[PDB]
Amino acid sequence: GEDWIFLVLLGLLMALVSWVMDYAIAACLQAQQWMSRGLNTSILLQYLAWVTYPVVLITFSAGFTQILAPQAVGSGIPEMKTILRGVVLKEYLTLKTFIAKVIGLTCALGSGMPLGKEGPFVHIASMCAALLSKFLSLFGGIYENESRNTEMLAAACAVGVGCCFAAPIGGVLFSIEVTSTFFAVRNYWRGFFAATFSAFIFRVLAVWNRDEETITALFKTRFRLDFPFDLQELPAFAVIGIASGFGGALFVYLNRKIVQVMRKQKTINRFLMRKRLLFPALVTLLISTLTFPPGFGQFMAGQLSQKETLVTLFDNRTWVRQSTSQAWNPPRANVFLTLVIFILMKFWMSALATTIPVPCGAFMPVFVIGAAFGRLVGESMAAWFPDGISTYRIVPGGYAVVGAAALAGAVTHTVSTAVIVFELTGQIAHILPVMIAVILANAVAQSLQPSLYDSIIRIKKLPYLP
Amino acid sequence: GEDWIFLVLLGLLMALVSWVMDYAIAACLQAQQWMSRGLNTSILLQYLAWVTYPVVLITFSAGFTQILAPQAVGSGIPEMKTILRGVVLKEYLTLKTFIAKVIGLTCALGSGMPLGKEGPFVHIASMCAALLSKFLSLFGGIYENESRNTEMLAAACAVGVGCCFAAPIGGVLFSIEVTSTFFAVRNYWRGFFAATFSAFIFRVLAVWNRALFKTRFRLDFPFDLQELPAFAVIGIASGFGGALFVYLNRKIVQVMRKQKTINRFLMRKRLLFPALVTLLISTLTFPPGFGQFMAGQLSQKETLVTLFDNRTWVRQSTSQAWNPPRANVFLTLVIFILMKFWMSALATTIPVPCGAFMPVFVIGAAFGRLVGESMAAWFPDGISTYRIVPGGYAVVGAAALAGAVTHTVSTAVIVFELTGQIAHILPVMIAVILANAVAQSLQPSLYDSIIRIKKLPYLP
Ligand SMILES: O=C(O)c1cccnc1Nc1c(Cl)ccc(OCc2ccccc2)c1Cl
Ligand SMILES: O=C(O)c1cccnc1Nc1c(Cl)ccc(OCc2ccccc2)c1Cl
Ligand SMILES: [Cl-]
Ligand SMILES: [Cl-]
Repeated sequence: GEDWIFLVLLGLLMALVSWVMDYAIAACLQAQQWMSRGLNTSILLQYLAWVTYPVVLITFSAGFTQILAPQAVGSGIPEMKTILRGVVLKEYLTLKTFIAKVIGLTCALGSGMPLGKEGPFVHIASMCAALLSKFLSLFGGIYENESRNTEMLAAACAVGVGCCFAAPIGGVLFSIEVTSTFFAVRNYWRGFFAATFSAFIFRVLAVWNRDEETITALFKTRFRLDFPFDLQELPAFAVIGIASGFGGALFVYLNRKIVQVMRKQKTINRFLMRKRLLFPALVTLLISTLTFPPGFGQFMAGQLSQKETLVTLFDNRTWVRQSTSQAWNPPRANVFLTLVIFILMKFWMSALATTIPVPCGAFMPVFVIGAAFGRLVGESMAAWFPDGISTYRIVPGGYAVVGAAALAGAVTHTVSTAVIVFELTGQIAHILPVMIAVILANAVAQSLQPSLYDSIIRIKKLPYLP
Repeated sequence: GEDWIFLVLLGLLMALVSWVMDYAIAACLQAQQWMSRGLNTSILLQYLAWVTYPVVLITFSAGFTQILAPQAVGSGIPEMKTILRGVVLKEYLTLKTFIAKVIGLTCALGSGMPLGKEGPFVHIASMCAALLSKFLSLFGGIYENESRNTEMLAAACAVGVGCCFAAPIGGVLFSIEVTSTFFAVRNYWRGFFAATFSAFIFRVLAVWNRALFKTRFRLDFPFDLQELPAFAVIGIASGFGGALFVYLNRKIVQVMRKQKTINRFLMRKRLLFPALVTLLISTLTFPPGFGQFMAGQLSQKETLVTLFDNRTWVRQSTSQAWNPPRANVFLTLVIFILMKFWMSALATTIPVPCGAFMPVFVIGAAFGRLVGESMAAWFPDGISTYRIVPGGYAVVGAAALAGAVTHTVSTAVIVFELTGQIAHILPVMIAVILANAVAQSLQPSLYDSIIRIKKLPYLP
């Protein structure tokens, strides 16, 4: 069957495209730190370099995107949910939109702005499906139909999320929850088949490389295997779920409220529609200025990238017991204050930064806010019970995994975040805690606000089935 | 909200029912061992006790089923697939059918017979859902909607498979793949909710009155990239074997229909078929006789716990059962595989409440362990500081053959929750995908094959 040649080529090309983008994003983030370490000659020369380099990468991302393909701003998922519902869009799967996203996303993330890649990876995979089916001319000529287009793009959304999180089953399951309302079991088998082939290519690349480029071997946790938690502390993992449900409902509300204000302020909007590159540059300058380590970044671990922040929050050691915890315990504050200020600052910075005219997603931004809030509860438990909830003392890094999944699930309207965190953290010992928090987060988030992508659909005035 | 009160109570009742049944099955299997070791002075009395005890339990299970509810016979997935397509079955969700499935399955599994409970748990959970939805005051001709009822029967399949395997996510994904053609996202959220409340009650009971198959392999370099062809061969060979099982089951049912004089002779004296097949299996399972050459002294749980063992056996514990003084590990695994294959295809046809997942999962574990131990014999120092892990190949082969028989891929998710580890994920998915690609090209699912055999409303 020709469809099983299509799905191995769709799985091969998205693994290469993901690995090439990740190599280019890392080189951009490393150059910021090298430049800072070089320019320790004066605080003003170090500050000038810290604010300038992000603003140059974001200004180039917005300008280059506007020149090739103005359709390439924002996330794929809220359009793909309408393309699979049978609605044609103007230029969306064309090679100019591919070139615009692969270059424009690499500059948006390499700036060090608080931005995700999931929605963009769903669009880039769908463009690989479309452009593949024409480069080898499988489409049009031989009994081809809109049904076969929708069936090949649905497996591409599954490969898109699967390559993003390095989570081959949880990516297939997440794609179904966000793009669809009924899914064929035959389409879940085709997603699972192509996702498994993308996973195989990542192991070959990682074996040919020095390491997994996904730090700590794809965020692999190293907690104890025996008595990792007690039934006496299930009431704490439940309060993470509920609070993450309210938190994710506020994030989606605030992001829509920001866009509605920029549309309602018509005089400023007319000025900015002439001055098209001004708004993305000013937002980048503000965020980089507050993240400046010698000024205010010391109270937010501002010197860390988004990988480095999450690798630190998932450590097996306890911080409140009297390697990178040093970024959370500066000479002027304790770890609890630094967690509370990081949570409060990253919340408004991430609801704002995702509105700017660049290719960007939003899942890693809410995943790290959730991990920090989970770690705040975990260290607070380890401080209240210093030697046992007897003999088995508390493990705060396992509370961070539960908070990550619970806030990401509330914002997304999803339960496959539970499956992703097992494949990602490399362990299953916290399964019951994760599933209680994730279902409590969804039970109250779905009672308060739509999903993030359903807000983006209604903001963009795409055709909506509630 | 009435839907969450229902999905809490359904998660509580199926977990309580599952626990009381596993207590009663373990008691019946302990009685067999006590009675056997109490007779170690007389081989003849020990053989008489060994074949009589299971023949009595099966004869009672068949007889008690045929008195209360003949519709309670066999695996309940094919009828639930048919009822979820909107076909009506007469008395298939009633209290007589429940009592017959609960007691009949307890007696059928409390015996050495190669039977499972996956299909019976899908039926028992659907009876709990019917009884709860009949009990609650929102029952009546204004609100007994077929949509409401079909929505809860779809969640009850997920609770039943979740309680069966003790795999709360994998049990929802398997229920979708076997009972449905469209994965509705709103019902996959209900399956996850109700499977969570059962997993909580299971741990509360595991404190106050005390998955079970948890493994302890390396976290560092458990397999090399040089080994993926051996996990692929397991998937390919597991595709042909999983197709052969569905064919062999159907041929056995067609032959007992075909031969008219034998058919009518047995149908007049209905208990002679389940009694005489139990007697032949028990006679071959008798340990001082032939049974030592197929580990006949272990139960199904005790067998599977030895197959997932973290040591290599071919280096040259209950796992000694695979190496009697007269035969090695390999010969005992090959004899086990071939004898269990025909015994399980046959035993799942007999007139008692029985499923078929554990019998195929165990043959896959022995076939996987056989390939793992072959690799560990061929590569004594690694494919170095790192040696091969044969118990990981047993997890791969067990996941692949259960997927090829059932036409599912979510046996990959089940195996990580059972084993408590996710390090073998790439090997498992490659073996499962090869096993389904090879099997779907040859035969229907075991459950579709039963729909054809039973002349139910098929839909390819
Ligand atoms: O931060 C860095 O140093 C970095 C370096 C190289 C490449 N990417 C980096 N970061 C990054 C960002 Cl900004 C957004 C998304 C993301 O996707 C995977 C993922 C994994 C788990 C949860 C949620 C998303 C990654 Cl890995
Ligand atoms: O054998 C015993 O000593 C035993 C004692 C008490 C209760 N059950 C026992 N066995 C058993 C049987 Cl017969 C059928 C099904 C099953 O579980 C579902 C499952 C679990 C893992 C893999 C694949 C299926 C179990 Cl655990
Ligand atoms: Cl992301
Ligand atoms: Cl079973």
